[PDB]
Amino acid sequence: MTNRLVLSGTVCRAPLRKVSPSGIPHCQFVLEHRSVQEEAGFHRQAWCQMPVIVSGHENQAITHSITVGSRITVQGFISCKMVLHAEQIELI
Amino acid sequence: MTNRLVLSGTVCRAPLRKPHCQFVLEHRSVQEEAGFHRQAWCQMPVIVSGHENQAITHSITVGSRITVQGFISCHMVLHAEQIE
Repeated sequence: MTNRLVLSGTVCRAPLRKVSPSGIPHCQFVLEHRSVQEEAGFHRQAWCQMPVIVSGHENQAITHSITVGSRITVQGFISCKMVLHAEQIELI
Repeated sequence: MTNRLVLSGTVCRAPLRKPHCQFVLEHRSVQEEAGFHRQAWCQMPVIVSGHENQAITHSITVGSRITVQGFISCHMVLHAEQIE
């Protein structure tokens, strides 16, 4: 059932944008995550460069406010090379 | 900042107790996207460290259906905090 990733980070690659023949807009960028996480009582650095895709009309708008350096939080499902398919985007 | 993955799947690689247990989780689901249903698939390496989750771990065998929660890190692996 469950497949949900919430990941904050800094955009390290600006949105590449395109539209399919059928008229579906797609936007792809990369989210660089860095943080300290707790695991079994010890602090450890977590790092990931996560490709993000925003598909469909409904979330394209906010995307135009995202550039390299933008701090955001993306919520969505992962699909595998791994990509995070954005369902929600929060501008930090 | 936020780093939280909740993933359900089937164990495709039997847990090897290395102090941490490591295995691979195969996920397959149908997800909704841009008006359409799109299948999603991943084979996620999972690491469970913490004696709290070591009883459940050693029951798990390939084919077991579990739900895991934790943070992701790229060496990509899921460092599991909880596992049902």
